[PDB]
Amino acid sequence: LTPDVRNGIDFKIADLSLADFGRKELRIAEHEMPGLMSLRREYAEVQPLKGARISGSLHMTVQTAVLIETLTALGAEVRWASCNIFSTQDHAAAAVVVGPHGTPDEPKGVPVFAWKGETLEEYWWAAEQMLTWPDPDKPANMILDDGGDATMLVLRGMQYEKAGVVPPAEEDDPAEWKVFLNLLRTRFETDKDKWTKIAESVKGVTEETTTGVLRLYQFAAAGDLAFPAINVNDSVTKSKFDNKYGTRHSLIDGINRGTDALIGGKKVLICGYGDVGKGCAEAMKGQGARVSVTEIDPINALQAMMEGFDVVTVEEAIGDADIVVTATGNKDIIMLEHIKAMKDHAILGNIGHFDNEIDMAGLERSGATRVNVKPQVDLWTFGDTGRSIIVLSEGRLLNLGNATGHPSFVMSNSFANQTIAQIELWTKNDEYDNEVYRLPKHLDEKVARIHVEALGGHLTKLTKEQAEYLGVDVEGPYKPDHYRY
Amino acid sequence: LTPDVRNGIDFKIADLSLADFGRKELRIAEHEMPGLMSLRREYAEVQPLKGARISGSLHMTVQTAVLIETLTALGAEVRWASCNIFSTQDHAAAAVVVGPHGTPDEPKGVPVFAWKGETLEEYWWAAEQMLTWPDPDKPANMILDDGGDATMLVLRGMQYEKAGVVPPAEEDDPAEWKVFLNLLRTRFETDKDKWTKIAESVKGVTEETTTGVLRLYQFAAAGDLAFPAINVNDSVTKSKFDNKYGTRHSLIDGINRGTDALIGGKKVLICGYGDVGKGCAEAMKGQGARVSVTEIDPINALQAMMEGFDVVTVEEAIGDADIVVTATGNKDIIMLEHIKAMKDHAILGNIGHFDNEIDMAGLERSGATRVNVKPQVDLWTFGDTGRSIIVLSEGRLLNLGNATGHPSFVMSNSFANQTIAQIELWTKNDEYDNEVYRLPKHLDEKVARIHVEALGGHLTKLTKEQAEYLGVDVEGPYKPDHYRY
Amino acid sequence: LTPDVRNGIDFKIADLSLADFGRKELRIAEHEMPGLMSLRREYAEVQPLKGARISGSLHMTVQTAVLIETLTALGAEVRWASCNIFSTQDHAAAAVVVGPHGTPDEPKGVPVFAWKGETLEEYWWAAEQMLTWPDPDKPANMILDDGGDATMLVLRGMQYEKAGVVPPAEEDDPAEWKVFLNLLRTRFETDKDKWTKIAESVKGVTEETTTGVLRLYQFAAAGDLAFPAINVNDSVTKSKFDNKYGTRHSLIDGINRGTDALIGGKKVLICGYGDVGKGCAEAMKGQGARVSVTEIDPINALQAMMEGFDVVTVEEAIGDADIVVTATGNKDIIMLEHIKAMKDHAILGNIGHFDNEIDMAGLERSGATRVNVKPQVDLWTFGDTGRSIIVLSEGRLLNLGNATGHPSFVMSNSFANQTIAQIELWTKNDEYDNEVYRLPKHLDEKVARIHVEALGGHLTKLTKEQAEYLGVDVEGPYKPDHYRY
Amino acid sequence: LTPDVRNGIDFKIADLSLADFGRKELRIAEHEMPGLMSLRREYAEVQPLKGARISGSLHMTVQTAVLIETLTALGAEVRWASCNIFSTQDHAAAAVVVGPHGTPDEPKGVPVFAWKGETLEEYWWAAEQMLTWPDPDKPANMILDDGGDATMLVLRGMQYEKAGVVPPAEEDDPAEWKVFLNLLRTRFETDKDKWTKIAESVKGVTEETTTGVLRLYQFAAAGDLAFPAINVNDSVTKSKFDNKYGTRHSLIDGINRGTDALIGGKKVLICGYGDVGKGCAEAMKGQGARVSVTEIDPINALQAMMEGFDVVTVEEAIGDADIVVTATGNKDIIMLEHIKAMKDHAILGNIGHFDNEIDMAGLERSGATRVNVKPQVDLWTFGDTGRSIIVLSEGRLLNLGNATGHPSFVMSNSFANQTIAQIELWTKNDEYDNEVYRLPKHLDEKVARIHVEALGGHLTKLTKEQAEYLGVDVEGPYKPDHYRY
Ligand SMILES: NC(=O)c1ccc[n+]([C@@H]2O[C@H](COP(=O)([O-])OP(=O)(O)OC[C@H]3O[C@@H](n4cnc5c(N)ncnc54)[C@H](O)[C@@H]3O)[C@@H](O)[C@H]2O)c1
Ligand SMILES: NC(=O)c1ccc[n+]([C@@H]2O[C@H](COP(=O)([O-])OP(=O)(O)OC[C@H]3O[C@@H](n4cnc5c(N)ncnc54)[C@H](O)[C@@H]3O)[C@@H](O)[C@H]2O)c1
Ligand SMILES: Nc1ncnc2c1ncn2[C@@H]1CC(CO)C(=O)[C@H]1O
Repeated sequence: LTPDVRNGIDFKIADLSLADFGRKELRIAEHEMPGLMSLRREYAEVQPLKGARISGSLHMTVQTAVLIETLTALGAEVRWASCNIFSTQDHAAAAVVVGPHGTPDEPKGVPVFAWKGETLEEYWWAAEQMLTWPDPDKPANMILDDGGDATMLVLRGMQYEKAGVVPPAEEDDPAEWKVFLNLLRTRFETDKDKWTKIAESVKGVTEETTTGVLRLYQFAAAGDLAFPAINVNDSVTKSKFDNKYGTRHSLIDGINRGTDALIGGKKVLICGYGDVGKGCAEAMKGQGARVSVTEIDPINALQAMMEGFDVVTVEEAIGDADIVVTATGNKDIIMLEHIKAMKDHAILGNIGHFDNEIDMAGLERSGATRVNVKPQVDLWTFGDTGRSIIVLSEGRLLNLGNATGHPSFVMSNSFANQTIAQIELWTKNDEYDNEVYRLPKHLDEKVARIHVEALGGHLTKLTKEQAEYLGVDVEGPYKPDHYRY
Repeated sequence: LTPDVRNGIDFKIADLSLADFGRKELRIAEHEMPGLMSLRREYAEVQPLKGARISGSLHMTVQTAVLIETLTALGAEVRWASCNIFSTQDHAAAAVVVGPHGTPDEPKGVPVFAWKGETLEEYWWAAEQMLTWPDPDKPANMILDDGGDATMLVLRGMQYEKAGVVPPAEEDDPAEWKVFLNLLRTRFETDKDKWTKIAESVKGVTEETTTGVLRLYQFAAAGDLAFPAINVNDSVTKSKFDNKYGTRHSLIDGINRGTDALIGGKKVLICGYGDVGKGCAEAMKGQGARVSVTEIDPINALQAMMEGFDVVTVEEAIGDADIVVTATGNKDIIMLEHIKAMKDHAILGNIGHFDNEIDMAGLERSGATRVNVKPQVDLWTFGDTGRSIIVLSEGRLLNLGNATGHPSFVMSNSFANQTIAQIELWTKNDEYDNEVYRLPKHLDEKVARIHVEALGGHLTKLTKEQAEYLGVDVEGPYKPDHYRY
Repeated sequence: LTPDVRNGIDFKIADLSLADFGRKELRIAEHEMPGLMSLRREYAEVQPLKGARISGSLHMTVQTAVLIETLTALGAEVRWASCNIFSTQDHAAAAVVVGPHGTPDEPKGVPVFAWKGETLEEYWWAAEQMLTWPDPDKPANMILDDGGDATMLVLRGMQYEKAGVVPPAEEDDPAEWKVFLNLLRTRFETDKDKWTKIAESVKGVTEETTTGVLRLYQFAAAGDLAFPAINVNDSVTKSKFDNKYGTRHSLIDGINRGTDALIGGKKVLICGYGDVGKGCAEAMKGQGARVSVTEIDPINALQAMMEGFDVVTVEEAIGDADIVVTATGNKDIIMLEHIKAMKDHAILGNIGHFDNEIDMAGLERSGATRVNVKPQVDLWTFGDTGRSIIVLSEGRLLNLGNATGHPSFVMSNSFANQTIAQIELWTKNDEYDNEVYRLPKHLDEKVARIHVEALGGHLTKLTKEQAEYLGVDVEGPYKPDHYRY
Repeated sequence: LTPDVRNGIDFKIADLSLADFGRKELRIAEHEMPGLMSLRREYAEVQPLKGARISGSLHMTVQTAVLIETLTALGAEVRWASCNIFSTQDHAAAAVVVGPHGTPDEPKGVPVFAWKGETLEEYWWAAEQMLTWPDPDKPANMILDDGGDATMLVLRGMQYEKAGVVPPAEEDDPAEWKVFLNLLRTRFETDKDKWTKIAESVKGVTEETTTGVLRLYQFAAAGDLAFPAINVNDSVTKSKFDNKYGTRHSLIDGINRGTDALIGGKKVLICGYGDVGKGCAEAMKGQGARVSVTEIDPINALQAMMEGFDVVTVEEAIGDADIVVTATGNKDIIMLEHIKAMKDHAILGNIGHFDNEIDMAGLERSGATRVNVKPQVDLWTFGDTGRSIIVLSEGRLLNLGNATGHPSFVMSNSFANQTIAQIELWTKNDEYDNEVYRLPKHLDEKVARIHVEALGGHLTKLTKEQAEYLGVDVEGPYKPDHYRY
């Protein structure tokens, strides 16, 4: 595995000749991303990210391409990889390397190391490529992360360097961990302070998703967070719109392309009822499914029941479920005994960040036989019961695996928030300690306002007396800090 | 007006002979309020509220009666009044005075000053009764408030005593403000220190609703909050359940009893899309309404659009609305000009805490003529256009004015939070400063767990491995502090 | 029991002084009933109902009152009674007897024999009063019927007159059949051809509901239909709108006023998924209920599954239902064995035409004890289990018994169909045989058009080319005769 | 163009090597089509279609593949073509040619003339191939039709042979009409009575869709219906399930794959509110869209209003619509003038049987310019306004053109009906005249029962007393002939 180089740009992608297709969809997406397009306009003169060297680890989609090109319009240099082995849209990756005025023979874009259907070894090689800038005097100085893999590589890397050794993996370790440690160990043989130096160069990280935010909280509580982080997941305009309405769009899209199964009339088990599980349940309910929900949290469980759903355990419900979706951000939700309990020709997938919600290692070592139907759709048969289960995307987040993830208008919210966070952390870096921050409410309301306007909504303007009555400025922010929407 | 006294209990209510009917509905309600019944059992031996003398200002309904009888079961003495002129359920008021083992001839319950259809003057006389305990050496030492009227009475009262004069009112003050000052001004002529003594005796206030919580944040900003306060509105199990799913139930109930108007096929305008407006929109949508929404907050506005509703102004939409509902907690939403814009036989109501959302003073002074249809339903005719508007509850919150407010199972959440807050504030008073607090998450989780259990929900339990992965205890709390559900 | 007579009108109602309150709601209802009002204008000069002496058996509500004064506006003379012992709105009965221009002292309306809370004896008495015109040479010449009770009295009465004997009642016959036969037997002692002469005078019947229609098909198949009948239920604008959307409104209204039980979060069982069951399920779903459905018809069952509802038997679901509603038009749906299986404080009600959907007779003889809570709400308790059930309206149709039935706007559809059917049979009587007929499609479209317009719907007009391509006239009808909508 | 031949099969498909993939999807579909599988078993020994030579014109999808191998399993020979240029799934075509036991090199399936993306020339050539059986001598004896193109070819073809002349194309009128006449006139040169003889030979036709049924009523009314026809569309289990629920599934799938446009928050315009329009509205609403509906029929319009949708004309709503879908079965819905009024990047599509709902010919002549994005997705730009429109599938039914059409479980209803009608007409042919017939109710109930059971629905069985009460047999049918569900 060696990078391709064309016109001084290193990259590794499926097919550069897809760029023309990619560029057409990027141009359509620009129309549906008023959040990103409005920031390009506002900040074009300013060039706020001049001097930034952004290493981004985030699903390489059409929507992420509009994000990358917003960061470049604003002055940044970037290097990119996908944060999932199946989530890259190859036409979009091609268009990013080529750029808006380039061609396949004369590319003018940025380094991308991403393609749909990477191996675990390829996935971590690409991550390192993305994190490794060409000039050893000029390493990465910002991270843009989705799920924390980039942050993990730099932070665990420095840890092993400081300790003089990369540990062995245990044989019972998850495959991906073994792959990951192998990369660190191999690099340690030839370069002894790689990750330490990169960690000292990173000015901040912006983290897009619930799972990665959890991991940041875990680093920070260990005293191991080496630079400022902005939790972009928990922008109101992100968590409450992307995780919820995005999923409401793209869950059924993933299931449609993977299976073409009728959803109406089917028993559907959704595991977890946070923002993700809420959109799942709503999408399924809208299509005529009979939905039940699982939960550990009594508050989220009570919401599920008030929304018309039984709240049940996997053990009691799994045998009746026509479709099973894991939405928890936890591990060990659907174990091999659960999968063996499923009815014949039931569908199983995961829409949480990591594949470990489903016991895929157990199913693979089970003695069940695998028949591939098409990309990211496998029929698994158990010889002892004779029952076959359809598994989507090998357990990896199925909306991006089997379809195209959330729609542009939704990602416009999430990516306007990331762009704002990148701009804040870069230009105002000396206002942040080595802690996890969220964006102020006035910026979340700014992102909302752009999208209401684009949809044709008419906001009401408070009169002077009304603002005084509420104790707010006419221009916001409108809600107290703990307000939950 | 003078109180009635029977068997040493002072009260003022419509009809003590309604006690038998009241008791029946209280007993039914006990079955639908596991949150309150669970607290009675748990704290029965402890008697945590022994010594408390709670002045309660809160809609005197069946649900409130079960709350009162929880506080007395747990050791408190109470005196009660309603926080709205139209919200009392007379049978429930009678049952509280009589108590579970009393009769109308031998009552064994608590002082209540409340009936449906109070005048403004009577409303404020009753609050004064409720706040004035019989032994001058043993004044109120706890307030339980809904909308802040009791708290306002004590704090403005003490303010004017400290100043040595009660302000005169301006001719352009609302009627209710004039009434309120008249009360304080009258009492100050014969008792110069009444409210100061009460204010010093009060060890804390618990506050049930958004409007009241705002007024608390406004007092604490002014240097003027004399005792700790718990913000019960913003327990997750209150705001996200009472304000939303409560209103989903009781908005259409109030409209039904008042008008029997078909909702399917009608255009409905909901002003505000916070928790209350969300419930409103959801109920109306479920009945086949064509719902549009008004908002000042682009985040809430963007949620409304994502839920299938146009976001519009009162100015553009008012002429087309079959039904108009204010849900803002703000004032001056529907002014005289808007009411005159409304189509013939359109319906107008408020479900926010105070009647000032609608310009009732302007309508009553306008020269429109009023025909009363039935209690809390009035038909107003404008002579110049010839159009008639149906107004519900004279602008007072219509769910409680035209119907019975939220159902028992919902109030059980709110009132379990209220009871917990009373217990915490009473038994641990020294741990609190003169600030607004919210309950810790683990107590909101406790409340939710009781109700999930009661409905037949089955919670999943985290393994030690899962809990470690998530950074949580197996027993909660399960979410970070800023989690919005 | 003896009729009152006042100013030349015989009647028996609760209270004439309710006339003013009734008249206000009648005038409000007129605005919500453009189907009826349009007909009054269209047929004002024509007087198509001159000569007609109409005996109506139909729930004496505000809506029926506007139907009555439409019939009189078009020339008819009427006599009225209700078709249910709990469905009369006493204020509407008073306004009908009084008239738009009468007073309680000098009434100028029509004979009404109806009040809320009739006994079975009083009910059948009133139905005889309604079918018995004062001049014996001018008997009833038309029937307007709901449930088929008036038609049954006339046709059975004649049958027993011809047989020379009214047969004794069987011991295990329902209480009401015993009362119905008493009425006939007692009248037959003194008047040997009363019902023959009325049945010979009746030119036609119009039947407004599914149950009455079934009985008309039954009479006609025995060769006992003495006059032509119009099936008004099966007009598209009746069945698809009244039975379905009317019920979506009034089912939850009845349950609210009777119990104030939270619907969200609760398990609800609907028996039957015809138009009524469909309306029930949708209402319940819209409020956050977890709905299951029972059915004998696999077509209606498949629809319910496609609509997100488990299809289940009474036996499997009864134990866990919080609310149970029967909507089948059939008998013996919830038997005593089921009621004994129900959970503590579960709610039981019927919304089909007759109370025999529920085994009330079994419950009354079971040894369960009854506590009345308020009118049409009874708590029944089994000492053996200690569990209690709330029964609504003694198993009588709960929407009209616990609330006000369907809203004016919906009833406007049904009652325009009935007015048109009355006109058609009266004026074109010799065009009909003694069979059951449905109105022609263009008259259904006519009724629909009126209400689309009233709601602000904008119809598109076919071009000449389009209408030719579809094979229809620009003015309709637009659908083939078997079209199901 | 010339058919391929391998191993005694003539065919014309994209690629035989796609058989393996096709066969996997076919085996998955068999599990989702219990209506078809139940019929294979029921009639396996009987072989009811022995002797039938069926010419089927129907979208060549995985579902139709399972119907084809049902017909052959039952003793028929078949020849197949798709009824739309874009709706063929190429891998299903290959699996049908190859058969369940053949190889790409020695196929053991049946003749198929179909690929995704035919020209109008190719479509009509394929239609002729499908209708022309190899033995002179032994021509088609059964037609299975969808849209009525096959029937039109046979019946109009005969009409010109009786006249002795195929008329001139003309300068204008549709481009497709020209192709159709061209094909006929070319054949008339060499074979003077081809179509007369095929028509004489055809015993009956089964017609799958509303549009083709309308065209049958048009032929029959002319007196030109040459053989018996079964109207399959209007089986209750077809129209109320396929047209409504299948569309609810496949409309958003089409739009998703074509555009990935967010549906939530967008204004959507659905033209027509019959079964397809119903399903369209419901899908969009479930995804959070703001839906409006157009109609010519006041009954259907009144339904849409009661379902929460404004009823509007194209002219009033076109300017603000984000997405526009035609679902009428009529022509000239969205004319060029409308397309010019649409907003920038609005999406336009048709889901009715034919493309003429949308003025494609006017668009193509208007001077707007087309950029192809990917197959069945075109961006058209008007240089005068600078605004662009996305058009799906060149205005052909978008669900099959941009995705996969309705799911197998849905198609299992329609295709069980089709198979049954084919058995009825083939085995009981002498009992039918040259008229349009619908299947009896018991057969509809039969189909629904299979799917209810498949989904785990549990029907209740009437007692003998209940069935007596309703006037029905325990085994059904349960409803009167005119019942609308
Ligand atoms: N009747 C009841 O049973 C009941 C139940 C709960 C709460 N309440 C009361 O309801 C009110 C609202 O409560 P909430 O929890 O929804 O509060 P909230 O703050 O969540 O929602 C109010 C919304 O109104 C909007 N708003 C403010 N001024 C406006 C204006 N001029 N026009 C349009 N929108 C505007 C705000 O942007 C906000 O999102 C408060 O008065 C509260 O005490 C009543
Ligand atoms: N794409 C698919 O998978 C699919 C499935 C089933 C049916 N169809 C096709 O869809 C079309 C519609 O089918 P249907 O079963 O809903 O028919 P339908 O007759 O039940 O409904 C069509 C509706 O269009 C309305 N309409 C007609 N002309 C109109 C106009 N100018 N403006 C506004 N509204 C108008 C009619 O009043 C009618 O109610 C037919 O072509 C049918 O063959 C397609
Ligand atoms: N039945 C009911 N009993 C008592 N309180 C009720 C009821 N229904 C709603 N509420 C209150 C009213 C309010 C604003 O004043 C709230 O916040 C609530 O929770």
